[PDB]
Amino acid sequence: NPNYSFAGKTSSISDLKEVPRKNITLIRGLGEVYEGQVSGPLQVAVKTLPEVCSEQDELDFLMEALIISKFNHQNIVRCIGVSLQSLPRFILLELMAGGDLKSFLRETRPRPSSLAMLDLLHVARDIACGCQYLEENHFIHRDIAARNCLLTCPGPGRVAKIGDFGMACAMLPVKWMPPEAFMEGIFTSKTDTWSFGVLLWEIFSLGYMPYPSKSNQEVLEFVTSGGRMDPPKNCPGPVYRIMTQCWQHQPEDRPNFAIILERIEYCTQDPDVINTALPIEYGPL
Ligand SMILES: Cc1cc(-c2cc(NC(=O)c3ccc(CN4CCN(C)CC4)cc3)[nH]n2)ccc1NC(=O)Nc1cc(C(C)C)on1
Repeated sequence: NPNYSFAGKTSSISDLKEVPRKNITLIRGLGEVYEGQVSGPLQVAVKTLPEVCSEQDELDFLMEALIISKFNHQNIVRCIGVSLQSLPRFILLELMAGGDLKSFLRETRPRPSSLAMLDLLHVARDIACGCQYLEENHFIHRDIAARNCLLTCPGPGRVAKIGDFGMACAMLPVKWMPPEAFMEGIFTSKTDTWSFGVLLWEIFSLGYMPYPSKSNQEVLEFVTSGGRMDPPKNCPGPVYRIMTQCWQHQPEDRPNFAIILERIEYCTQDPDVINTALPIEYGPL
């Protein structure tokens, strides 16, 4: 893994707060990830390591906790502690009651105001802010997507944060990847930029699958030939232009996350943008 060597040399297991297993109670499944409680109270999410695992999974498990623990930013999910001295091993994580962003967008689509344009911009700003922090600390996420963004709560005042559920040829998330990534296996900060562009499309489409009527191979050929997605329905021009900038063919021509963040912020300052109405579905279609 491209992150393990640096994290291992610059972060210690002693930095991880071991919580006695007796003080951890699992409450309910969430998706393995459980809602748990630490007392004897703190509300947490709990990732488990299956007892039947390799010594590589043992490493992967430890490294997840070490890598998360190296970060300190409001738009990046926290590692609360661990319980590695008991089986099955636990990682204690910031509980995000809002759930994943993709599910949130789909379930909160305006149906005959659940969401407004400014709400989408704030989510995009939140994630862009976290990505800038990651970039500034030379961390390449490699799987920026709505499925890996979490929300603190559903109502107003919600905060979006970057995480990684770790789900990542047939397995490559091609629809979120720039050409140099799915052709050459090159990953940089500018490949995260491309992915963020796709995430923006997910947000303002209100949770649609990217390249809606296309398979992965069709997207592969589409993108390599210069093809790009159309704007989501009712998407403001200034927002779409951020997307198309993120999708410049050469990484040198893509903006960094400082610039992306500035441009998102400019959009929130534009009444014509934030007063734009999101589309409404109508059941019978
Ligand atoms: C693995 C995992 C899960 C959570 C989590 C899930 C929930 N919550 C849920 O999963 C959930 C919550 C509520 C609901 C219910 N819904 C919400 C309310 N609705 C009304 C109904 C649906 C469903 C699922 N909280 N915390 C947090 C962190 C991690 N691990 C990582 O992020 N690892 C990283 C990170 C990085 C970065 C690159 C540094 O690198 N590796």
